[PDB]
Amino acid sequence: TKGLVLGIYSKEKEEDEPQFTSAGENFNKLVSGKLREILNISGPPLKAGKTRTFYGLHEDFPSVVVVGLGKKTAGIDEQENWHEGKENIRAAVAAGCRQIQDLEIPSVEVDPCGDAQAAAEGAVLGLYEYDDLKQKRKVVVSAKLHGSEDQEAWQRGVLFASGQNLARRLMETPANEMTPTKFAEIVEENLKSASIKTDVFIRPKSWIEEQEMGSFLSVAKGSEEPPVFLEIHYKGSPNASEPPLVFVGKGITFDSGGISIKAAANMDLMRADMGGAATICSAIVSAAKLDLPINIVGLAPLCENMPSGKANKPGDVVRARNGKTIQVDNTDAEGRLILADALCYAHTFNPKVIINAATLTGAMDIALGSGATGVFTNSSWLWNKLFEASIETGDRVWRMPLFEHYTRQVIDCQLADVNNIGKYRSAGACTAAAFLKEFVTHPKWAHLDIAGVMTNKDEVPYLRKGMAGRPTRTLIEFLFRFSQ
Amino acid sequence: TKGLVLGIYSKEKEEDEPQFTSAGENFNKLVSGKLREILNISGPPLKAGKTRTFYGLHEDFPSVVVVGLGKKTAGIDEQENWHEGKENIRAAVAAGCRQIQDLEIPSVEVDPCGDAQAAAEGAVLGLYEYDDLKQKRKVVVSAKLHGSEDQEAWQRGVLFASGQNLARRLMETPANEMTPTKFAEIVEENLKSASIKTDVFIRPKSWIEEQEMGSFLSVAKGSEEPPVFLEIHYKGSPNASEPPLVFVGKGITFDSGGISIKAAANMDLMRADMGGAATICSAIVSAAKLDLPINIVGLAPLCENMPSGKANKPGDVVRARNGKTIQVDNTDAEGRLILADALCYAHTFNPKVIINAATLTGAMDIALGSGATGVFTNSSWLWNKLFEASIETGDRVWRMPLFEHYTRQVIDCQLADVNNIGKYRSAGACTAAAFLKEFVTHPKWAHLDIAGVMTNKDEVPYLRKGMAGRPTRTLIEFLFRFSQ
Ligand SMILES: [Zn+2]
Ligand SMILES: [Zn+2]
Ligand SMILES: [Zn+2]
Ligand SMILES: [Zn+2]
Ligand SMILES: [Zn+2]
Ligand SMILES: [Zn+2]
Repeated sequence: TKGLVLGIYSKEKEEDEPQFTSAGENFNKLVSGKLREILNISGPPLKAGKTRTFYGLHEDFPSVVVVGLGKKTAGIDEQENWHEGKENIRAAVAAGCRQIQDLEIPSVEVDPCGDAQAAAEGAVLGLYEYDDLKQKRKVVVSAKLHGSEDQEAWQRGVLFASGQNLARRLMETPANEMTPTKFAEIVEENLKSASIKTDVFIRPKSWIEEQEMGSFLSVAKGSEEPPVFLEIHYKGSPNASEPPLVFVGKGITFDSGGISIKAAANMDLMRADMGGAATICSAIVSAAKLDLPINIVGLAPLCENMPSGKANKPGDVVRARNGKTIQVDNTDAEGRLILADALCYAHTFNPKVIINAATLTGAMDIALGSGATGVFTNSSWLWNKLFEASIETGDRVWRMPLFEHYTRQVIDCQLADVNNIGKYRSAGACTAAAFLKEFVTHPKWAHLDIAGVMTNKDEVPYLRKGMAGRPTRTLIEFLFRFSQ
Repeated sequence: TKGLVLGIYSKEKEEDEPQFTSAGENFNKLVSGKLREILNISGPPLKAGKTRTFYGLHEDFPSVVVVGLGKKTAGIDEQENWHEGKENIRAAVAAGCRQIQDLEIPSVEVDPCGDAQAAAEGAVLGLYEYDDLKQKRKVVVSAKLHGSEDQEAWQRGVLFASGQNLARRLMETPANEMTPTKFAEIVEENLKSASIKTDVFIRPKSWIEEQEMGSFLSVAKGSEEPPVFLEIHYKGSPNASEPPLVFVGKGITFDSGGISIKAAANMDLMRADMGGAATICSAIVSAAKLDLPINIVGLAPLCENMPSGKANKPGDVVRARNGKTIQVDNTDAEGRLILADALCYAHTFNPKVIINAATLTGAMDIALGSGATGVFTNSSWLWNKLFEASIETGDRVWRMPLFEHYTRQVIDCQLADVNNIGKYRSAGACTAAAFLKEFVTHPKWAHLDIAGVMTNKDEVPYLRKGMAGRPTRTLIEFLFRFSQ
């Protein structure tokens, strides 16, 4: 019927016993001390992220899962660059919800754990699973707030987590279903449901040609799947003329590498090479849901990178919208090609800031793995804003260098103005970033290389194995704070 | 006979002609305007780092090389994290000196260029070449300050550059000559020449065994070359009891990878796998030369990593000095093994700070290349001190993360307390750093992964192709400022 998730903290030195949250304390009282009694009988105390289940304590809650929240006053961890208490809550609540789901319980009430937004994030991110294409599926669990005192915060958590889950769905869906057109249609419907103060333009190939986006076009042509340039507007500012914030995302729905073909092992994960587009578009959907008082534009060039008799050939020179020529030495360095055109187009909006996201390089994965998203930016103010937002969400960012040292290695080009792969194999994420900078003149630009945080195995406790949708929540938080 | 290097700046908008430095202006006057006249006749102005040679202008200087210094007031570049003017001077002066050397001139006087230390660094780092083992050698050039007004600063530059050149020599020398014993003897003689307030102990294998350094010993045994543990003391503090600063360096004189053998291509560069030891030992020699008022201890475990019938075998478990067990899954991840024992020993000195350097991972090279040394530290105060020092020297540092996220991947171990390679291939530099942290309890520790800055092709203009000796000057600067 109905399950209940309650939290308990680690015992502090002067306490005689570990303390329940307010809800746990109230429930124990409701059952005349039976919860504390049974917890004591069960043995060792619950530590952070651990769970234990007690049956039959109340007729309304046949299964009660108690979860360890760790130290009650855990705040910002100076060494980890995140709010520890929030992370403990997300992990603990996710673990509790997965136990409720294993017991095949369709609905669960969740203890706010002193921070309803974090509790909601743990439950909603934790229960998520992409199973539309399977016969065998786990029970669908409906999680709601236990109590009625922390509603806005709980709902805020549901909203943030839902945005990330939308990104996860888009990334996880196989490329034959999640084509450029399909991705555009799903984003279009989600944005329109979020707010009527939106406009969506799924720009066709003819428009792309009119816009002289030769770099983007060169990538798309190898495949039979039609390319599209998704342009979305959210008019949240009270002043329609207020300069917008522009987000740009790499939308390669499937990357085979092209003529510079990839190895077979785990190439299926490349269905998520559109993660950059997924995260920035989902962030905008969420911003619209929150009705943030700001104008935002989202740009996402979308296409496949396939080998064929029409595909990009190593050595080919293409002309970007801005007139710059690019020597395509490696057709698998295609994300930067489509981004060159989208970044150029972004300047036409005279934006306040330009932020792009892309599952750009394997080098980024070798550099930081799934620990944090690499951020390249010409603005310390912007770096700081993204960094502060990440401490709150727990979806960490780490700064990477934008030095001429790297630029020199990409403009040293045999046939053109810029080469699409560096002179050497070193610092691949840095030279890719340098390539992108040659198409940016804006003073507040940030490039997020999310290749290393594309998937999750078990690193983030509250995300099941699969595409991660990171760092969608950090982007939403940045926008929220920016709007305030 | 004697050559002369003079600088000229880029012309500023309201100037009628580009301005010479004070020395260039004085020389032009000495030759009745002949320098300006000929420079004008030669054509286009000289830009940063470019040079032009004029003959017969003065009987004392048959060859005068004018070098472009760029913008006179170039200060700290916010985007590049270095003092630009100093970098322009080092590059320009090095280029000028190389031209003088090509003309086979044995002595040259160098314009201080508004910053004698930077000019001296450009000349001394710029002319350096390891050619002891060649029949054919370029002319030995003796560079001295032009004038007598900037002596202390010029000499400071010579000292800093000489320290780096010592590191370069140690790194460049072939491993059959630069053995553990030889490296120790060369460092010993250099430290003793620098100051009488020093003690050097080239600890033998019996001492290593007595110290129960099983991890270090396991690496050394595969080779026939005797291992040594170099321990150096510089007693510069007025108070002999003042806690020392401790530097630790990885001294693998040659790394074949061991049983987990390396590929053949460019394996010769592994003669520089002792770069960590070279840089920290050279920094200490320089600190002693400067007679900094501080106590410093240098620790450098030295040995070869070779395959044989006695070598480390994948899966073997070894016991570190601190009692922790380590599963040696990959024998090529040997630097962290010898460092575990040296870092443990470092705590016995009750130091103020512990800084280690190591050409540790190929991942670091993939991460940042030769743009900057990766720094992992549990102290933002220490990060800041190293960062500020690097702005001054131009030998840049960049912070990398020390997160439990990475620790989890190395303590998840089948047979022991810690595994010498991570669970996954991602973030190799980060998991290596996490491994090292398991052997550190000190509150002010920094690990410098210098694998990416081991060599120079043409990235640093003032360093000829070969082993770089980076970031020796940043370490010297840190110590200088610390002492003040
Ligand atoms: Zn997909
Ligand atoms: Zn690709
Ligand atoms: Zn791609
Ligand atoms: Zn050597
Ligand atoms: Zn090795
Ligand atoms: Zn090594």
